This record gives sequence, C-alpha cells and structure tokens, in this order.
Amino acid sequence: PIVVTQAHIDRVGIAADLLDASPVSLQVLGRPTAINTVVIKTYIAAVMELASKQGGSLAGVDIRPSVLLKDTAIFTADVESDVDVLDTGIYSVPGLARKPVTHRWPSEGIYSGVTALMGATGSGKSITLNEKLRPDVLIRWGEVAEAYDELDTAVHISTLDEMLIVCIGLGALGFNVAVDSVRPLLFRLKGAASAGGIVAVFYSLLTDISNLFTQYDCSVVMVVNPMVDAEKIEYVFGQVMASTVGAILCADGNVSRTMFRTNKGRIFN
Amino acid sequence: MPIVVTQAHIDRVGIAADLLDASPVSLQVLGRPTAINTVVIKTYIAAVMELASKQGGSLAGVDIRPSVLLKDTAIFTADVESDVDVLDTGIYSVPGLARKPVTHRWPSEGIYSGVTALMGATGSGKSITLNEKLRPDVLIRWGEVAEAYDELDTAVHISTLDEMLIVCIGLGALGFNVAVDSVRPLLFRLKGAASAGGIVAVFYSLLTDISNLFTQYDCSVVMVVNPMVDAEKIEYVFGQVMASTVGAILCADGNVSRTMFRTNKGRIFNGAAPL
Amino acid sequence: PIVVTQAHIDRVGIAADLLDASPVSLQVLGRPTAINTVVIKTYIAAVMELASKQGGSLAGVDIRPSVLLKDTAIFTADVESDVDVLDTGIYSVPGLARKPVTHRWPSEGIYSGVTALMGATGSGKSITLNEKLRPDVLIRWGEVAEAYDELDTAVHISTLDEMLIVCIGLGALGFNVAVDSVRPLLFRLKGAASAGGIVAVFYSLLTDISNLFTQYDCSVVMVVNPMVDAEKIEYVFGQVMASTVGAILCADGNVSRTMFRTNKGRIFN
Amino acid sequence: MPIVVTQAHIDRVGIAADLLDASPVSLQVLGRPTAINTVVIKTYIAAVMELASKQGGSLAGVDIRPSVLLKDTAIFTDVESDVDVLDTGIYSVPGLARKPVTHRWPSEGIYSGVTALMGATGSGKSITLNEKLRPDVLIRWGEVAEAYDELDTAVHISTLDEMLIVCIGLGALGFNVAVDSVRPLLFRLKGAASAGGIVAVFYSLLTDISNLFTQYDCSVVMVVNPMVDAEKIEYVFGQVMASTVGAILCADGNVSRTMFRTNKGRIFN
Amino acid sequence: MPIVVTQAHIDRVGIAADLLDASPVSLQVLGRPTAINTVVIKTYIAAVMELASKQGGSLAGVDIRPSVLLKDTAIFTADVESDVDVLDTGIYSVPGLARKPVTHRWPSEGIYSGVTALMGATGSGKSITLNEKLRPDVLIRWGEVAEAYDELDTAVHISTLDEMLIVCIGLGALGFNVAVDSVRPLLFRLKGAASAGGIVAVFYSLLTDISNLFTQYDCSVVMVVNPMVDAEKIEYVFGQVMASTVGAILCADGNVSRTMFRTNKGRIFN
Amino acid sequence: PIVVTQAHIDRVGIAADLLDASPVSLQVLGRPTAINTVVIKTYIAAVMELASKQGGSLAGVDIRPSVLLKDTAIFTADVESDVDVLDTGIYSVPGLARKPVTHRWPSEGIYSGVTALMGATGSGKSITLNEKLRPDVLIRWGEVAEAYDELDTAVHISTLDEMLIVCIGLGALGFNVAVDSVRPLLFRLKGAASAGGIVAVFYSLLTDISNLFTQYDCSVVMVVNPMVDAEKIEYVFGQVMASTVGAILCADGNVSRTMFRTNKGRIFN
Ligand SMILES: Nc1ncnc2c1ncn2[C@@H]1O[C@H](COP(=O)(O)OP(=O)(O)O)[C@@H](O)[C@H]1O
Ligand SMILES: Nc1ncnc2c1ncn2[C@@H]1O[C@H](COP(=O)(O)OP(=O)(O)O)[C@@H](O)[C@H]1O
Ligand SMILES: Nc1ncnc2c1ncn2[C@@H]1O[C@H](COP(=O)(O)OP(=O)(O)O)[C@@H](O)[C@H]1O
Ligand SMILES: Nc1ncnc2c1ncn2[C@@H]1O[C@H](COP(=O)(O)OP(=O)(O)O)[C@@H](O)[C@H]1O
Ligand SMILES: Nc1ncnc2c1ncn2[C@@H]1O[C@H](COP(=O)(O)OP(=O)(O)O)[C@@H](O)[C@H]1O
Ligand SMILES: Nc1ncnc2c1ncn2[C@@H]1O[C@H](COP(=O)(O)OP(=O)(O)O)[C@@H](O)[C@H]1O
Ligand SMILES: [Ca+2]
Ligand SMILES: [Ca+2]
Ligand SMILES: [Ca+2]
Ligand SMILES: [Ca+2]
Ligand SMILES: [Ca+2]
Ligand SMILES: [Ca+2]
Repeated sequence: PIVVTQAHIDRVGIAADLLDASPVSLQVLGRPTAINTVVIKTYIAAVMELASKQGGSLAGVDIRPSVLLKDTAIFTADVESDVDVLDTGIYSVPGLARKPVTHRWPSEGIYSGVTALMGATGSGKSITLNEKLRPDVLIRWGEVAEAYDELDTAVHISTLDEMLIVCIGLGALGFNVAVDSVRPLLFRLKGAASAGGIVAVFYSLLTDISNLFTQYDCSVVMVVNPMVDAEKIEYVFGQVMASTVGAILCADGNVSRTMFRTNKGRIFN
Repeated sequence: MPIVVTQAHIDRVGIAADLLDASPVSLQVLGRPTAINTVVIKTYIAAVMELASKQGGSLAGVDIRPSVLLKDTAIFTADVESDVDVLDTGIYSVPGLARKPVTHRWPSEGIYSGVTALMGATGSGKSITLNEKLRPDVLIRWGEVAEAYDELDTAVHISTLDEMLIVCIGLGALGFNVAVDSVRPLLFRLKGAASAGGIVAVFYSLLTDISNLFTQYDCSVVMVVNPMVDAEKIEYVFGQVMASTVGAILCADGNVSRTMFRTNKGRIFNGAAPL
Repeated sequence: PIVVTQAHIDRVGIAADLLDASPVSLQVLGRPTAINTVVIKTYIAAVMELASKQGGSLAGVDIRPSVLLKDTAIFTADVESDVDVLDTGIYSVPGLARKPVTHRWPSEGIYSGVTALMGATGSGKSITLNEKLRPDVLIRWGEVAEAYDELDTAVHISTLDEMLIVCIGLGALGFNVAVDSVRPLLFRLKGAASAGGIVAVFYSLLTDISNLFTQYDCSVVMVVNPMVDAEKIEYVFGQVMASTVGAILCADGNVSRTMFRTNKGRIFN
Repeated sequence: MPIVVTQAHIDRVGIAADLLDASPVSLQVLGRPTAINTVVIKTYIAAVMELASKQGGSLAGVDIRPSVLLKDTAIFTDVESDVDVLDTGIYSVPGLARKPVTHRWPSEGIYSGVTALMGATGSGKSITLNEKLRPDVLIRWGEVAEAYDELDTAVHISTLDEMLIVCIGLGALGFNVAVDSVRPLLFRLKGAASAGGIVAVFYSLLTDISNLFTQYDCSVVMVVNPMVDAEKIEYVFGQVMASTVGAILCADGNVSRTMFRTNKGRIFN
Repeated sequence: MPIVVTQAHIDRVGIAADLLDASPVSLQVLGRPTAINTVVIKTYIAAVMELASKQGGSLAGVDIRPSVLLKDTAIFTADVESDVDVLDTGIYSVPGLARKPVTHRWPSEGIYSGVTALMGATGSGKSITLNEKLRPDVLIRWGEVAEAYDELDTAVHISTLDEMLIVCIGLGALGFNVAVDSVRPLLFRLKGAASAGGIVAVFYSLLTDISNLFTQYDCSVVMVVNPMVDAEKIEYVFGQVMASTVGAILCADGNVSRTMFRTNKGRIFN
Repeated sequence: PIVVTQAHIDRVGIAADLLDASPVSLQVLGRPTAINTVVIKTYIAAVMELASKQGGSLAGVDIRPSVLLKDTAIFTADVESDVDVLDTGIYSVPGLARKPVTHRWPSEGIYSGVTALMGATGSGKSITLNEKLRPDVLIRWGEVAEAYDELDTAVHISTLDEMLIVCIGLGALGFNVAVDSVRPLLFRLKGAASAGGIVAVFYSLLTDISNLFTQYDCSVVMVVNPMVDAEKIEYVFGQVMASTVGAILCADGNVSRTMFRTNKGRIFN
C-alpha cells in the first residue's frame, strides 16, 4: 500500500516553502515554459485530505492526478523545434546553493535528484525496479499491461504534467517515487540526433529534471530506455552519468553498472 | 467465412458501453493529443447488433463496414506540424488498467487483452499465418493488394485509421477475435526522423498506446506490422516491439520464427503451442 | 491505331456504374484528396463521341485529355509532407469484397489492378513493353523523344490527373493501358528515404493505385524506374511484388523475373 | 565570333510564333507547376530581328542579351520543396506526337531537344564546347572570367528565365545555342540526394528541358556539371543518357563517350 | 570560497561603462542578429558594487546572481527559424579590436582578453581541473547536476544565456576571473545540420563571437565546452576550437592533455 | 598604413561609372536580393575626403564603414532555405563581355575577380596572407584576437554588407583588398551538404563573388576555410579552382598548390 507517516505530514509545510521560494521553468527545443507550483501544492493537499479519510493507507489508483484535480496542467502561440535559439532564449533549471537533502533510497546517503535506470529492451529494468529497488510509489506510464499494474503502489498517468505532479508532489514529502517509463517523452523527442544516435537535448532534460528534484528534495528513479544501438548503449550510459545524481545499468536481468552522488562522494560500482 | 453473433456477444453490449463511457481516451503521435469520440464506437455496436438481428445471427463482413453503417466514420475530434515543441503540445499516453485485464483464448491461451503484432519481412508468410494458423473471427483488410483473403465473408474493407479503431474496439469489446491485415497505410505515413533500427521511435509508443486502448476495452486484436527495415535490423525491431505489445509473433520463410505472449500463466517466450 | 469495338461501347454503362458506386480518394504524405469520378465519365463520353466521328479507329493524339476536356483536374489550404498524421488522418483505397474481373493481358487470367515493369536504366523496359506486352494504349509521360512517340497508340500527358483519367477511363472499357514512364511522380516524391534508398509511401501508392484499378476492372502496366543503387534493385522488386497485382523485372534486354496474381493463383516465374 | 541572321532565320519567325502559340507549357521542380509566358519569347525574337535589320545581320552577343532588349525578362507567371505532391500536382512537359525536326549539330541527323556536356571539373567541357562543338550562340551563366567571355557569340545572362528565352527564342529560328553552364540551377537544387549523390528531380528537369526544345525544334547543348563523386560520374552519365536527346562525356581534355538520338537511330560512340 | 571586491575593481567601474557605451554589439546564431542591451550589464555592475559596499567588499556568489539583483534579466532586445535565407537575415560577427587587447594573468600569464575553452570527454576531469588547477574568482554554474562546487561561495547559479553574459561581461570587465561550468544548455540546444566532426559549424562562429565580445570588454573567461561528439572525433574538434578561441585546454583521464594560449609573448602550444 | 596615390583618385570617376552601368543582385538559397550601388559610391567619397584631410596616409580603423556611413546596408518578407527554386527564381551575377582589367597582385597579370586562400585549421592561411601576399587593405571578419588586428591596414567589419562595401569600394580604386575571414558567411550556410561534405551553393557563391569583382575591376583574396574532412580538402580545392579567378592551398605553414587566371593564360603551380 501507500502509507502516509507523521514524517510525511510534517513535510507538507516545508514542501510549500520549497515550491513558493523558487520559480521554475522547463525548456526542450522550443521556448522556456513556467511550471505552475500551485497545482503541485493543490495535489499535496488532496493526497493528505484523502490519506486522512483513510487510515494512512492509500491506494495508488485513488491518488492519480486526473481523479484528485479538476485540471492536470503544470505548464502555463506554438513554437517549432527548429527556431533560432536566440529568439526563444535558453533556460536550465538553476542549481542549489545549499547542500542537497540526502536520502537512503535508491542508495545510502544519495543527494536529492534523479536516478536513471538504463538497459536494453528486456535487460531487466522493470524487474530490478520492483524487486531490487522496492519504490513506495510506482508511476506507470507508456508501458504495456504487466503484473506491476495490479500493484496498489501503481499510479497510472497519461501526461508529462501528471508525471511531474506525482514526482515533485509526493517526492518532496519524502516518498520514494519511481517512473516506469519515461518512453512517451523520449520517443517523441524531435530534433537532429547527435553522437550516440540520440538528440543532445535529452541529456540537458535529464539534468533539468534532476535539478528540479534536487531543489524540491525529491529522490526519483526513472526508467530511461531511448532508441539506441546495442553497442552504443555504453557511450550513452557514460554521458547520462554526467547528467544525473544516480545511474543504474541493466544487462541479462542483473545490474551491470552503478553511479551515485552521495554525502560520502561520487561512488562508481 | 461468416461472422456469427452469439448470446455471449449480445450480453457484452452493455458492458462495452460502460467501458467506453467510464474512461475518456485520446491518442498522440508527433502532434497534439487528439480525443477519441467513444459515442461513434457505441453507435457502430448498435448498428452491428441491429443488422445481426435482421439476419440470422450470421453477418457478412461487407455489410458491417463503418462507411456503410455510419453516416460519419470520424473517431478523432487547427493543424499542428510533426516538428513542433513537445512542451507546447505536451505528451499523452493512454493510461494502464489498475484492475487485472480480461483474459482470452486467442491468439494464445490465457492471453491478456491488448494488441498482438504479427511481424516479418515481405513474403515471410504473415498473411498466410494469420488466415491459416490464427483463423480470426473478423479480418480487417487495409492497404493490401487484391488477394484471396478479400473474397472471404470475414473480410471488412476499411480506408481510414478511424474505421480501423471503430471495428477493432467495437467488435473486439464484444468478444470477437479481430485482426488487421495490414497496418502499412499508417506505418508508411509515419513522418519524423528515423531512430535506431531505421524506424521512427513514436512507432513503438503508438503500439503501446494501441495495446493499452484494447486492454482497457477488453479487446484481443492481432495487427500485421510490416516494417521498411533492413534484413539485419528486423531482430532488433522485433525485440523492441515485444516490449511494446501484449503479444508478438515473428515470421520467417512461411513459418513462425519467434513468439511472445503476456498470459495469466506469465510472460511466455517461444512456447510449444500451435496457433 | 486504337480501335473501339462493340465490347468497349457495351462497357460504357458498367464503367459509369463502377465509378458512381464507390467514392474514392488518394493520399501521399499530406491529406487524403477525393477523386472526381465525373471527369472520368466525361472523358469516356468524349472518346465515344470521337470514335463515332471516325470508323471506331482513334489516334492516341486525339484522345489526350487536354484536347477533349475543358479541365483535366481529377483531385478536388496547402499541407506539408511533415505534418501530424493524426491531423490529416490516413487513407488507403478500399479492397474489393467480390472476385476481381480477370484479364488476358499482361498475363493469362490476371486480376484487375496494376503491374510494375521494373529494371535499371537501359535494361529494356520500353522495348519489353512495346514488343512483348504490345499495349492497346501507350501513355507517354516524362520520357525523352523516342520511336514510341510516333506510334498512333501513344497518348502524351503532362499531369498525374491526366494519367489516372486515361488509365481508369479507357482501362475500365477493357483497353490494355500502359504508362511509360511514372518517373515524374517517383522523382518528385518528397520525404525521407526508407530501406532500399526509396520513400516508404512509394509502396503504399502502388497498392492504392493497384486497388483503384481492381475496383474499376482495369489492367494497367506501369513502368516504375526508381533512383536506387544497382544492387538494391532486387530488394525493391521483392517489396513491389507485395504491393502490386503484377511485377516484371528487366535485365540486359530480357525479362529477369515475373509475378502475377491470377484466377489460377499467384505465379512466380 | 559574330552572330549572323540569314534569310533562313527570318523565314522561321512565323513558324516559331506558331509553335509557341500552339502548345501552352509549364515547368515544375519540387514545388508547384509554373506556366511559361510564350509571348515574352515571341517579343524577344521580334527585338532580335529588328536589331538584325538595323545592323547588317551581323549581331553582337552583348547586344542580344534579354536584359537589354526586353523591359522585363520574366518567363514564369511561395511553396516549400517539402510540400505534399498531391497538393501541388505533378507536371512534365508533354512529348511530340509527330516526328521531331532533325539537325546537323551537335551530331548529324540528331532530333530536336537537349544535349548534356558532362565531365569532372577540368575534364575539358568548356574547351570541347567552343573548339570542337563551335556553337552559333554561347550563353554564359554562372561561370568565372574566361577567354570565352570576350567572344562576340557570348551572351551573358543572370536568370533561368533569360536562359530559356535565348535557348527557345534563337534555337527555334535554327541557331545552334549552347549554355556554359547550368550550374546556378543545379547547385541551388534543394532536396534529399538520391542514388548517385544527386537529387532525382535533376533527371526529370533534363527530360522536361529536352522535350521543351523538341516541341520548339531547338538543338541546345548544355554543359551539366553537378556536385558528384569522381567515381560516381559514370553512373550519373548513364542515367542522363536515358533523360536527354544527346549526351557527351569529357575526360582529360578529350571526349570519352557519346550518345545521340538521330533519324538513323540511337548512336552510342 | 568568497568573492572579494578590490580598489582595482572599483576603479574599473567607469572604464567598464565607457567600453559598453562606446561599441554597440549584437549576436547571431542561425536566425537574425540580436542586439545586446548594454544598460542591463551596467545596472548589474552598480548593484554588485552597492552590495560590496554594504558588506566589507567580501561577497557571496548566491547574493550576486542577476535574478536576485535585477528585476529583469533580459540582455537580448517576430520569431525566425534556423533554416531561413542567410541573405534575408544578414550575417553578423562581433567586430575585432583595433587596439592591443588587455592582457591577464589567468588562465595563463599574459593571455589576451577573450574566451578559453576547457574541452574533454565526459568524466575527463574538466570540472576538477577548473576548480582545483584553474582556481576562478567567480564560478558560474549552469546546466550541471548537483555537485560539491554548488556549495562554494564563489558559485553563482544561473538559468538563462542572458544571465551568463551579464555575469561574464559585468564582472569580467571589472577584472574578475570568471568561469562557466557549463555552456551545455546552449550547445545541446544548437539546432542545425551537423558539419565535419559531428557538430554544427555555427558552434565555431559562436565561440569566436563570444571570444571577441570578451576581448572588447577586457574579460578573461574560461568556459567548459562539452559538445556531443564521438570519442575519436574530439581531437579534430579541439584543433578547430583552437582557431576560434584565445585559449584552449584539453582534458584526458583527470589531467590536462593539451593547451593553447594567445599571449603578449605570442601563441603558445603546450 | 593605407596610402592613397593619384592613380586611386583618377579611378574614382570610373568606379561610379562601373557601379551605375550594371545593376547587380546576389542569391543564396532564398530569393535574389539587389545590391545598392549608391552606398559603395558614398563610401568611396568618404574615404577620399578623409584621405584629402590627412596626408593620403589613412588608418584602417578610420575607414571602417560603421564609422564613415550612417547606414551600412547594401542589400535592399522572410524566405526559407528550402523553398521552390521556381518560386524564387535563380540569379547569377553576369560575366564581362570585355577583357577584364589585369593586376600585379596576388599574381602577375591576373584578371579581376576573387582568389580563394584555402587550407585546414593551422595550415598557415593567415601567415601566408600577411607575410607572402602582403595586402593593401586587410578586412578582419569572424576571427579571434591576433597580431593582425593591431595593423594599420586592418579594417574590422561585422556584416557581409560591410565586407562587400570595402571589397568593391577600395578594390575598384586599385587597392589590393583581402578578407580574413569569410567563416561567418560559410559556417552559417544552411542547406543539405553535397559531395565533399559542403553545400553546393558555396561554389555558386564564390563564382558570383568573383564575377562581382571582375565587373568592378577588383582583385580580392578571401581566406575560405569551410568545415570539411582532412582528406576531402583536395576535392573541394579542385572544385573551387573551377569557381574562382585565383586559388591558393596552404599546408604545414606554406603554399601547397596554386591556380591563377592571367593574361598569359591559366597557370597551375
Ligand atoms: N527475448 C527474450 N527472450 C527470453 N527472455 C526474455 C526476453 N526478453 C526479456 N526476457 C525476460 O524478461 C526479463 C526482463 O524483464 P523486464 O524487467 O520487463 O525488462 P525491461 O523492463 O528492461 O524491458 C529478462 O530478465 C528475461 O528473463
Ligand atoms: N519472392 C518469392 N519467391 C517465391 N515465393 C514467394 C516469394 N515471396 C513470397 N513467396 C511465397 O508467399 C508466401 C508468403 O505469403 P504471404 O503470407 O502473403 O506473405 P506476407 O504477408 O508476409 O507478405 C511464402 O511462404 C512463399 O511461399
Ligand atoms: N549505355 C548503353 N550502351 C549500349 N546499349 C545500351 C545502353 N543503354 C541501353 N542500351 C540498349 O537499349 C536497350 C534498352 O532500351 P530501353 O527499352 O529504352 O531501356 P529502358 O526503357 O529500360 O530505359 C538495351 O537492351 C540495349 O540494346
Ligand atoms: N588541376 C589541373 N591541373 C592541370 N591542368 C588542368 C587542371 N584543371 C584543368 N586543367 C586544364 O584545363 C583543361 C580543361 O579546361 P576546361 O574546358 O575549362 O574544363 P571544364 O569546363 O570541364 O571545367 C584541361 O584539359 C587541362 O589542360
Ligand atoms: N566512468 C567513470 N569511472 C570511474 N571514474 C570516473 C568515471 N567518470 C568520471 N570518473 C572520475 O571523475 C573524474 C572527473 O570528474 P569531473 O571533473 O566532474 O569530469 P567532467 O567535468 O569532465 O565531466 C575522473 O578523473 C575520475 O576520477
Ligand atoms: N595545432 C597546432 N600545433 C602547433 N602549431 C600550430 C598549430 N596550429 C597552428 N600552428 C602554428 O600556427 C601557424 C599557422 O598559423 P595561422 O596562419 O594563423 O593558421 P590558419 O591557417 O588557421 O589561419 C603554423 O605554421 C604553426 O606555427
Ligand atoms: Ca520494462
Ligand atoms: Ca500479405
Ligand atoms: Ca525508356
Ligand atoms: Ca568550364
Ligand atoms: Ca562537469
Ligand atoms: Ca587565422
């Protein structure tokens, strides 16, 4: 189940302070788009109210944003992916001047941010995620019908707005949030593929997503499976390590390589 | 050759209407998420049942084509380019099922509701395997040249993607074993930059979105997917398709080279089961 | 000459019925465009009236649509080849539920549809067509001045609309229509080249053209010459076999391979 | 060096006007078909004859340039190169149903149309043209300052409209017109390169240009030098032979291969 | 860790304002040339000096971020595509200096004003070399994940390209040793057809335009440049970057592989 | 210094004449754009007045167009580089019917036009330019801070308009003008790369620039260093020789190959 501890209730105020304190945006190949912080706060309030009506034990089905919120929009006419960078400007989510909040998951003493669970198709990413990682909240998005969908920890979303709402909203409260998968975004990345058979803005997006979680004290594990050649996966994994707080590589059902940025330092395997 | 409507199908009509009304769905490709008008599918089911009633249960595939039964065949309800910022359009994937999906005996025993993808190079024996080994109840024929399968009473000739989804969701929800030969009109018009495997990445997302659309409406559909891909990259593309569908079949030299089915007994790779 | 028999005159009514019975469209990389059936009927009536001015014998020059019709348009603001496929929709010309009408040309018992005469430049396609196939009507499009242009069977067109008018119009009446060449269309096909150095929509167009002829009981032979590498022609020919009712490959002035879908079944060489 | 107007040229003026008025023509590349204003070519012929009358018939190439004789040099009366082929339509200039008028230049008994003077850079194309071919009128387009520019046969143009005006205008009258070179058109041909490292519409354009000259009884030699690999030139030359009435290949200052479509048939070397 | 304002910096304030007003500048990429609003940089300098006055000259990088000091962070003053005719937009390159550039002691002795590119593969030791071996006065952090360098009092966290240029031109002109870790948010968003070396040609033009912008405002800036390039193609790109920057440093296996600096004693290669 | 001789003063009238006599344009992948000749004349007049105020000895800094002219625009809504060639038309600057004016620089008896100083990065182009070629006026564009910027011959420009103003303006008067570099124009050439890893319109632009100088009796040396592979430079230099009046190849700090079109003929090394 998804259980709401006193620790989560005590974080509600802090989560609001974090969201209000820093105005954030996101950019991909178009123009920077602001994130409406209010929506995330509204989601937290709705989750806590429902957790209250229950015995602290919540069902992932009941906490999906489409059910709790009237509108699921986070981003507040239309720009092409091939527009001059000087006409749109460039935005990256700012870093944290203070020391980031540490976590015990996915690794001991890991800083707040994003962890990328990498590997070829059928390498055992989903298996590693649910058996070895054991997340508190499992966001299921753009994945086919599996055994993980019947889990009470599973929260089924449709949009990128919904993913960020659940990730920032619940992650800030202290929950160990995971996403299986981020394929709907990755498989719709438009642009000229750079070195490694993948668009360069992919690495910028991982950093922007990681810093978004670092700023809101979230520890999120994302399954990242982009369309890349069997031999080019090693290069891409190395590049992703330079763009995320955590990185896990899967091969033949087992964990091939690891990287975690902890309070004890950067740890490689 | 005929399409027979059992009491089991008649009893599913209400259930199907509820499934459609219960969840609002959309679809996206490289542009803006587009809503699916559920009403049209319900209207199609009502028209099929009414005609099944006039005839003696038994129906001809020719008579159940949407262009004949419905005044308008539109399912999707100004114009966006395939190269527009992903943040200005947002991203949509059809949501998964929180409950256990309805199991089926076709195309494999104890299979979950969703989509099965019948892969293979040209002349690998996809259409042969589909009609001889699989034996579907309803055969949707789309963007295929004149073959023996067109003279079959199970054959329903469509022209649009809207029509394909109407027949697939409409009849599939009622319990019919629906098949699509081919899905090529869609595949050959996929605009975008080709990813690893000489095919657009959104192709795999579309298969998952189509699979979940059928999982939500308790459909068991087999779609024959013919990719414009090099002889050596077909193995990679299949491996990728397996991770995007409830069922996958590879064809090579008139036979079935590889299979994958997500059953109630678990995920089965290359089983000892004749189709 | 192009001789009009009583058999052709008796088909006029049936041709009009076939055209009115089914509304058709066509699509390439843009949006589906409807085919104005009326124009084809008007062309048939004009050919029959001229046939009547002569002794049933017609000169190919006199039956060109630009001469017989006030407007040659068949397709009834502007869409790019890289627009969302969900905004335009997808269209394929529907198949025939009934048995297709059989023909004696280009092969015995062949079903109505299209035959693709393939081969490298100077492989003998035009020679094979005019000497071995010997068509009743020879549509000449996008080909330089040759001996075939002085033939009374030759009808010189300029547009794709004109090609379909003569192909559907005369083909429905029972004439053995041939197109040399379909290069104006092929060489202007915009889009990213798929496996085999050719746009994938090329194979969809051949199927849509074939089914358009199957629906109107036409037996047409089109010279399909692709800008493809000398060794990649075998792959493309195999791909075309899956998209047409007939397929003929030319090499060194001789017929290399054949494929025909007949009443006796699919025949390979 | 001078351009002399014979009685034979004066007697062709009426016929030339009759050929231009008889058939309405257009041209297409990757966009939409654009009509050719025939009147402008007639106006040019009348201006050349009027000047030939004032002088002794001995005209200077400098004095017969369209920019000097005509107030407006436009022959064609905004669409992207990546637009749906069904929204623009397809156009190819129609073939001649009658036998084409034969010429003694560039080869004996050659049919009216276009001849492509091919070869690598510095293979001796310009040398072969002026020394071995000896053209009556030498159109100079997109070429650096050479000895051929000081010639009284040289007519310096700037636009494609001007090229067609001088080619059709003077060529119809019986003059042996040559173009060195067609490089500004070829190097501005936008689109995805097909087999041989060159856009497929290049071969369609050569056929459309050839048929335009076949219809107006012109015998034109165009030096065609597209950006192609040193070893891929043999493939491209073979493909061009299937798209033109004449084809000449240059290597090490000499003529490597030749192809001409004559009244005695197609002659290869 | 702190950012100290010397009398030398205070004496440069007037000169900096003169340099900015004297020459109107612009920037171009694949679109149309866009003017740089000089006033914003002057306003930033005034805000930094006023805060340095309230403190004891000792400033925290966090307090000097433009988003905190300025109401509006825009430097560039409807929308053009990256594939538009070059003749319809025109071409702009920031002009060179007719006079001798103002030399510095950092990143190398007697190096002319401009930009230095800190190159290398991912995890080659660029960030390590920057903070340990280079020791910058001001460390601009942009498009980089949470690291130890973010807790430094020299660290100034930006979000936009406008902010980067404000801090680089503003503080660099006063004489500060400014560094950017990194410029990945601009590089990874560079739209266009990749030229020889698996990278867009306008990348080299941008480095020269950025270099000259610093040369004109007597700025000594070190930018870590890490574009998506193949493991073996990095040598070619580094050689090409040397022809586009005043300084160039290559990193390999945590150490400095190669160097290039344009100094008063001449161009020095390793 | 930049010294103004009586020979330069005597050319002022001839320069205005040459400029008024022929209206010119320029085209790249868009539409042809006219060059305002008046601006070049205005620049010449401002340079001569300043030369007359000073001792004839000028400073490159004082003759920059941005300082002498109120507006630096030469070209007089927005077209994409992928637009139909038939909708924009094609323009090439016309050739000279008369003999081009000869020069003693960069080679003896060389015709007026452009010389391309080619080579890989650090091949010695800028060293060869300033030590071996010794230009009168040195235009500095798109280059980092070097020793050449402190020179009194150096004139710092920002736009393509400014480059043409100084090149045509001072070049017509008899000055030996050089551009280091033309990289801001080369590196911003949008379009599909042809054979040799470079856009085909690059060669057309060199010919158009050369002919622009041939028409205005200029002798200009431009260092041309486009992004091309280390082994593909030989092919490109070969194509450039067919597009310019002069061509110099640099390697290992010295001159590898040369080509000059002189009054004594074309000289190769
Ligand atoms: N092609 C295959 N053949 C056999 N077993 C496979 C195949 N693909 C996947 N599997 C099995 O599935 C497991 C991986 O499951 P899963 O976690 O869902 O992979 P992923 O999330 O990386 O796509 C493997 O460890 C293996 O047991
Ligand atoms: N090139 C060929 N030569 C011979 N037989 C062929 C050829 N292509 C296909 N076939 C035959 O057709 C069968 C496949 O038919 P079909 O099911 O329609 O293929 P698909 O649907 O995959 O295109 C093969 O098993 C074989 O008997
Ligand atoms: N380059 C060539 N050299 C010699 N003969 C050739 C050449 N190209 C074609 N031919 C001749 O022309 C014949 C083919 O003519 P044709 O039917 O017009 O070819 P296609 O229509 O395929 O282009 C060949 O069989 C051969 O006799
Ligand atoms: N790189 C070169 N080295 C030596 N001679 C050359 C070179 N390029 C051209 N030539 C000379 O120029 C002649 C070709 O001149 P030209 O007719 O103008 O060629 P093209 O028009 O094909 O470019 C050759 O026969 C040769 O004598
Ligand atoms: N894949 C790796 N395996 C082991 N150590 C690594 C790896 N990647 C980076 N490192 C360590 O990190 C150091 C580089 O850190 P850093 O300066 O942040 O690199 P960069 O800024 O170039 O990405 C290396 O010297 C090494 O000690
Ligand atoms: N990578 C390098 N390593 C060493 N010296 C170099 C390098 N690149 C250039 N040089 C030096 O600079 C000289 C070339 O200078 P320059 O003319 O400015 O080059 P460019 O051709 O880029 O204009 C060479 O002769 C050599 O002394
Ligand atoms: Ca998975
Ligand atoms: Ca089939
Ligand atoms: Ca032929
Ligand atoms: Ca030449
Ligand atoms: Ca770093
Ligand atoms: Ca240099």
